[PDB]
Amino acid sequence: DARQRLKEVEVDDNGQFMTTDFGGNIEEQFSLKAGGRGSTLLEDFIFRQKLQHFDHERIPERVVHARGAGAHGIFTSYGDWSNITAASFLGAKDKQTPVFVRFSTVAGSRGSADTARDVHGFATRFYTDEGNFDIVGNNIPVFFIQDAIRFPDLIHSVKPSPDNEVPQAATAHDSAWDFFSSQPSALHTLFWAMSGNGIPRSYRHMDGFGIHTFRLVTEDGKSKLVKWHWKTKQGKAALVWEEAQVLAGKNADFHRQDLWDAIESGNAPSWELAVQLIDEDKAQAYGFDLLDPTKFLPEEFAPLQVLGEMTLNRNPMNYFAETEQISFQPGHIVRGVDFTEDPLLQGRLYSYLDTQLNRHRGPNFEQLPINRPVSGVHNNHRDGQGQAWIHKNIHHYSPSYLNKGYPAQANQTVGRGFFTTPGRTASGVLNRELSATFDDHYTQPRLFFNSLTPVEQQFVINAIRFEASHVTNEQVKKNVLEQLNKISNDVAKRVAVALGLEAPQPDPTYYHNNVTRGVSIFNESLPTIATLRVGVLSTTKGGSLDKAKALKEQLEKDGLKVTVIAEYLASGVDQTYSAADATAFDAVVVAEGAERVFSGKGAMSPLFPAGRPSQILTDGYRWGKPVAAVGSAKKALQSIGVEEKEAGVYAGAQDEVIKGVEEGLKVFKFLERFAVDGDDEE
Amino acid sequence: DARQRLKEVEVDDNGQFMTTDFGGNIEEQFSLKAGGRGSTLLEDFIFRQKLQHFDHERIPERVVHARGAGAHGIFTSYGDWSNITAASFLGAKDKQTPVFVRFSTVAGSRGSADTARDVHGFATRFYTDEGNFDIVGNNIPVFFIQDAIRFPDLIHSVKPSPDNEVPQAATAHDSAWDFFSSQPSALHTLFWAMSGNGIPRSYRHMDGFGIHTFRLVTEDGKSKLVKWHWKTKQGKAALVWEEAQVLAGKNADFHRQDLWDAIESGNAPSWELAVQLIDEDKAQAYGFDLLDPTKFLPEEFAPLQVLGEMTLNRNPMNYFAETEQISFQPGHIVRGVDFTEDPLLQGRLYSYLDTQLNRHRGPNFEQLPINRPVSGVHNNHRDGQGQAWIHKNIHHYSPSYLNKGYPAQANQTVGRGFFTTPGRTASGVLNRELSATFDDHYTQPRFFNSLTPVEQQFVINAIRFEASHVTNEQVKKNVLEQLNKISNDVAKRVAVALGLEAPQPDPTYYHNNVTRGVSIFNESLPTIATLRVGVLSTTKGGSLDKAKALKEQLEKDGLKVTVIAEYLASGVDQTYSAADATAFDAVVVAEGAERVFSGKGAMSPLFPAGRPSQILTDGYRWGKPVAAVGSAKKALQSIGVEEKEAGVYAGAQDEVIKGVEEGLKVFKFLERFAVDG
Amino acid sequence: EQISFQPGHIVRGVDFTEDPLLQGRLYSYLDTQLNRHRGPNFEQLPINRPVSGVHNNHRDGQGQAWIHKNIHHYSPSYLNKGYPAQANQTVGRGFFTTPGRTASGVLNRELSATFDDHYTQPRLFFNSLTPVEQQFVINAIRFEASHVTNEQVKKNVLEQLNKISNDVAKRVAVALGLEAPQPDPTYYHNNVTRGVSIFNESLPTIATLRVGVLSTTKGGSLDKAKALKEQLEKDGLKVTVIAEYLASGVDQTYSAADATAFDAVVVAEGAERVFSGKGAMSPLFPAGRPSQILTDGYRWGKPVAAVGSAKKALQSIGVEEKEAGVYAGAQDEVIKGVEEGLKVFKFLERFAVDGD
Ligand code: HEM
Ligand code: HEM
Ligand SMILES: [O]
Ligand SMILES: [O]
Repeated sequence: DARQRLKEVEVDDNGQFMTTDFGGNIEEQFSLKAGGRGSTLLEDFIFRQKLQHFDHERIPERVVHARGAGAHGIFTSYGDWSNITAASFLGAKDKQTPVFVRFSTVAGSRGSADTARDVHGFATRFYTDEGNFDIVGNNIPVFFIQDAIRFPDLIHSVKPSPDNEVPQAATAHDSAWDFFSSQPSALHTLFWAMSGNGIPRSYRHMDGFGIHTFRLVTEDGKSKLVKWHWKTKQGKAALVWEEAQVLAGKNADFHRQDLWDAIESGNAPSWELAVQLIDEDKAQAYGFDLLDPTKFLPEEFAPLQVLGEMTLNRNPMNYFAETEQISFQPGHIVRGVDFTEDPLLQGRLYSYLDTQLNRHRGPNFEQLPINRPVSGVHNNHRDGQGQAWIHKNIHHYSPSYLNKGYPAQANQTVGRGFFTTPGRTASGVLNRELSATFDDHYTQPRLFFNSLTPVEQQFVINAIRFEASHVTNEQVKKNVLEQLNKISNDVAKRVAVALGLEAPQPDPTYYHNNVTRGVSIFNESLPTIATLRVGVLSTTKGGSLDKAKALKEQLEKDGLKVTVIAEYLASGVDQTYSAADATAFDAVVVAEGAERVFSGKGAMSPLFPAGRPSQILTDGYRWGKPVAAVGSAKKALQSIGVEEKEAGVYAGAQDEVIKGVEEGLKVFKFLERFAVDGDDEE
Repeated sequence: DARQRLKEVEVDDNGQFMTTDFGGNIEEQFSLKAGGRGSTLLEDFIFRQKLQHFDHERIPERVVHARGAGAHGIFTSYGDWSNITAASFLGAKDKQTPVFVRFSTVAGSRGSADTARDVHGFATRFYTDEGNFDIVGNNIPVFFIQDAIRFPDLIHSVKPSPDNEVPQAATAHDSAWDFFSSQPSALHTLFWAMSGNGIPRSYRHMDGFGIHTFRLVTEDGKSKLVKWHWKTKQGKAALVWEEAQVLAGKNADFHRQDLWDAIESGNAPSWELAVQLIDEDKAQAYGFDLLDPTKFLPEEFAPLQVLGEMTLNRNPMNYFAETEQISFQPGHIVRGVDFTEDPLLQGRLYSYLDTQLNRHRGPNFEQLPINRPVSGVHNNHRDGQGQAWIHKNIHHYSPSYLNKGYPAQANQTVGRGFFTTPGRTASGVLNRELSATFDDHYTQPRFFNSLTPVEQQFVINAIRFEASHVTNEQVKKNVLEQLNKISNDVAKRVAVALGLEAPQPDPTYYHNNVTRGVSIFNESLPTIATLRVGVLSTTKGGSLDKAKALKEQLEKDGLKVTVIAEYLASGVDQTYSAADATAFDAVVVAEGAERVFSGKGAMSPLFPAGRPSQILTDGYRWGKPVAAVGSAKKALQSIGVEEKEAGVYAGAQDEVIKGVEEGLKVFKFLERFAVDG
Repeated sequence: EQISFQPGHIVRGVDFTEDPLLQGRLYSYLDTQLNRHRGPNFEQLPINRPVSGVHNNHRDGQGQAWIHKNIHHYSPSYLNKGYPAQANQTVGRGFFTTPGRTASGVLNRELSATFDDHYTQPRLFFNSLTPVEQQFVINAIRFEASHVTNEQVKKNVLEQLNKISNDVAKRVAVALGLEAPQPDPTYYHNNVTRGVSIFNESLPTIATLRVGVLSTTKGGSLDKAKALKEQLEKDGLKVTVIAEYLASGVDQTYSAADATAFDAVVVAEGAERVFSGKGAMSPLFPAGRPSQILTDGYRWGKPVAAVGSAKKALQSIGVEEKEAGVYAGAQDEVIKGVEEGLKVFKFLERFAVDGD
């Protein structure tokens, strides 16, 4: 149990009487009043201590990544990696370290939709025996900007306009695209956010990236440059934008429920921890500066080397005390790892320490149960708001004769202390510049786009088309066009069509045809269909429900989560048509006999909105999901104009439908149903 | 200008050089580094002062009503109401007072959807010349509970489950309906939230209520029990649930953008301030206790009397500094008004003062510009976090010989001070009880009688939707037993969706009484100004030119028209990819645009498959006025809709416009929604 | 520093009264913790936690240190099975307001007329003190009011003091150079009550009381001071031997010593050398410091003593062994006297009284 250390602070209220926060049993359902219908007394200490705690429940949301969810788990190392790092948690085969991971979006506030289009956070804490080590990552390997001092500008431009606070959780407005086109470094991450990475199917279907080049350091002090990767064992998978939008309204907790259900049902998700390793003397040897956070390292140049695997198997007990209160920091570093001169990472180190003082209203936030290490804290820090400990050492200073030198200094050779990479040097003038090696803002965006499938490329273009069409200012849109044209003339011309702007002329300085692996989502089927959702649309009339039950039981044998849907909650029905939507499922199957609710009287009922079963089937097909119908229910396929032998469409008896649906869930999205530019011309 | 007093804190950065927050021109786009590719220096004071302010931007959200928006305006008194109130802002005909209003939901956090189903906040501050007076109200005249000590229990049960923080901005889960059925006083507000009041069309289409009985007190101390009412001059209007769900994802800012656009375009919304006035001897005269906030006073027993009008005509300059930071309080009371022994109002007075300490992390929040009164502050308060003034009176205590007695005491006789109603008394033992007069929780919900038949189905279908999400079978059964105490028919129709058997009739509280003013769909809209028409066109053929002429004549009646086509050609406001029917009050197909509902024109890569047909289908099924000009009838036929239907218009441009504008007064065509049976 | 006291921290079996001062305290101690502790969870601090267990539906707040198991954090509720459950007078040992307390009358912003006597009990308190104890009060008032620059405030104070006692006002008026006001006898009375005097009762024990022994590193004084100390410590006294420097057996130097630190001062024999002449002029302490300590100790009413030839030190400051609280002779004589004097603690014979 990864939460084992947290059980000492867990409070069980069952079987007990109500109390105040300072003890004493009470009743707290009536205010103390001066007379039968009199005014409430100031001396009602019970009322005041109850309402004051309610009044003070909220803490500030995170300044970025305010919307997200998390879970506990275990990380297991696959070997003794002392040959590359002194990091304790990687020092032996099958060594296990408790983790907590929080996934998130970036721009939206606390109550915004999971399926907004956005970069996604992927923050992992290792509770190692030599301190907490945090990898505060994203599901995209490059970031918008090259210097941390520009972070407020980026975030202000993509967060709501400061006059009306419109729009929520979205880059589709003037200020954001004004910034993307005025700061061309941002276009690489923008392309990633405009792809499937911006609308993933779940937290469990994302890769993770530390983005920055870090350093692994051995006991003798030798170092190597390193990139952190998390590779999902569930496979990468993404939605389509028109589906993500409906899902934002139908279930804004789609992603956090996904992770919770997967863990509750015993299908804990896993990611493998992998690294790219680079010699120090090759930091600038691959066509870009490895200090540049707007660049990723093509796997053709440095392949991923798996070090271990992380499994998230325990949900939190109290979301606020654990998920909301946890405080990640890239400054949470340990012996065996070091920073680099990445100007974006450099400022992060200051920013995450500082912002905790705003979120937690004091300096003792590492004493919170979810932030505490398991390795012990011994120093001369004292006092501060909410000090939860009572220190014994009264000589709280160093050096000291009176405390005998304890707590004692630890460094590279004594006490396994942290040490900066010994060979690191500084050379040159103090400057407020960026290295000229950071100047190329277009080559890698072109590289990313080249490496996507044709329909995947169309998704990127259609996302940009959707986003840029919200920009009111004409010049901003033309500025966007000029910047896009430096990535690819074809992308600019296809985006320009939606904008009503003239197709720009080629500017080939950065054009190229190179491609790289690992970057696509839709060119690979899932390695497993466990936890994937199947909506079975049935009816309470006739014998349809009995068949849906058998259809459900066999589908569950393969590890799928099946929801039987009908007019009302008859025996065996999991959900009503009124409460059902196609966004909640990865495949839709119409049970035999349920074709009655797709036409005629059966489709017009007071118990669900008009056309709901037809709409669920239409949404699922148009959003590329595997859809099916058993036996006579093929008439439902007919009523929305879907043909039986289309790709990802399955009609027949129960068993062939079951096999066809499960095969289609591996494909996940059938991209034959999405038009590409040039298809419609006569 | 209602924002006139805020002018002296506005800061213009145009034409200026970047500075730190302590002065000095700077550059702040490059960190100071030791060498060309070096680490950033701690001595970079520019970097840290910029990032420190960014790192500390967020303050805690409101514990409830976290999601909302507001605007400035003016209240105008219609008369000299000194015969009923000593309140100065009501003391003269045509006397104008600046106001700020915040509308909101209740349950959702700050980034939740406007069109979630919820009770809605309607908070108004009068910046009167005798102090700030706030009417912190809802768009529903009754509240869930009868004693403020139960507010954490109510809010904990409605807000997300504390284990996983699911669901956001929704009562449709186990704990809420567990609470609704375990605490039956909640059923009245529950019914209101399950009606059109839970999913309003906009803030400007809501009524508002102070809920509590207050007291108006004249200069000589005579008092009247009073109910505050805001009556919208735009008319009440609501969505349908299946449309509000889609709108929650397509535009989470639907309501705050609507308010912003109405004001910016010069269509300032208005509400009339009206009161119900009854003597003290009527507190228990109408079959319920007026100190009970779960009951409202039927207008048949005390009609509305209008006192003035408020109009919101100026948007904020900085959302955070004005809308986010404003701190409403029911304790914000002035001379001429007093509280009552309402046990729910009683505890609010403590809570709103106390909670400001959490949201603003200091005692000086009334010094913030949007919280400041216009009438002057003179007392012996000193210091505190962020003290923004410098006090001259060094003898900051009373009584005192040294300050000559200033600042001096004010009361009923001298200085127009506040005074509690002189006639109020206390009698009885100290008790942690409620009056037995609070016992009836079912008569007034049996509100349901006063809705139109389809309006009633909406309530049933909302309860059917929400209760179906409840996983515990016994909670569902407990819910049905409580609904059966209000109406056996309601229990039976809800039990159907739950696959349960409704209990046998429990006629204790049954009755067939009705009351006016609580329905929404029984009344056409008085104005269609600011209402929005989506015109579906296509870049091919001569459709665009006709859609522009159609737009031109529709704007002449004050409507907001959006022309939709495959891309942003000349005259196109929005692409099909970016468009959705939730954004419009009416959908009209321009002549020629039938080409994008079938054939090749419907399969362009520029928008998702079937998007034009989806838009017209959405608008019809959600009850909107829908229409098509000339050859565009084909689009109506392609989705099975016919000319002879209510709220569907076909023919020439002149005929379509006349029909659409009249259907927009109807607003929702309820013949398209099936009723049980 | 962190502990947070509240009069509202009340338990079953105790209840409040309608004291208008107490009533407002209950509000202000809860509220002020939000300022001092910047959050609502200050009762979770180790020094503030009860030992009896906390079970309620409070959640979240800054610095929330626990992880609650009950996901149904509300009442009433079927899903939590009614737990945590309500407790009242008859079930659960719950708190309950006194059943018989009643409210009656108009809501008012007033005080009861029964509160209107501000002078009788101040008079009663002053009556029940010893004569020199009364003089300490008068000399405190004379010191305090002489700092008031405003003439009218000084007369306002006298006008109010004259309501308590005309003699008190007269004696204070002297120090202020103001006229003796004429009697205002409305609240004058001669009643006394027990238990309010400090100086009318000797101390029940002298354990922990402090004795400073003034000695010198020259001669054999330190040897005798060590013997004097060992016997005084037998009675539970804390003894500090003082000399020019920290020789063996010295607890404190004259430079660091002051009479304020001790309850009795006794000069060890031979130490009279540091009270006049060369022994009083040394770079190791401020000039006259041993004589200042003895002078201070005497003038502040302490038991002071000298052993043997050290009585010259008492003569050097004009103090004679005849006096109460002054002891001389050999060691055992001085020990028994000083220990007797410590029970009296302060010798009020050394403080002049108005017209004595
Ligand atoms: C490669 C670049 C970056 C990555 C991968 C990244 C990732 C993340 C993630 C995952 C979180 C959420 C942690 C959680 O779930 O609690 C977060 C929060 C945050 N980030 Fe970043 N971020 C990056 C850039 C930056 C920069 C450049 C700054 C400032 C200079 C910054 C400042 C912050 C702050 C202040 C928070 C809030 C932390 C808290 O309130 O506890 N980030 N970031
Ligand atoms: C008839 C009953 C009630 C009405 C009409 C009402 C209305 C409102 C409204 C409109 C707001 C939003 C103010 C804004 O826009 O900033 C609000 C917030 C709030 N309410 Fe209520 N509410 C009621 C019941 C209660 C009760 C019983 C309590 C506690 C005992 C309570 C505590 C609060 C708090 C703490 C806030 C946050 C205020 C702030 O952070 O500035 N409410 N309420
Ligand atoms: O971030
Ligand atoms: O509220």
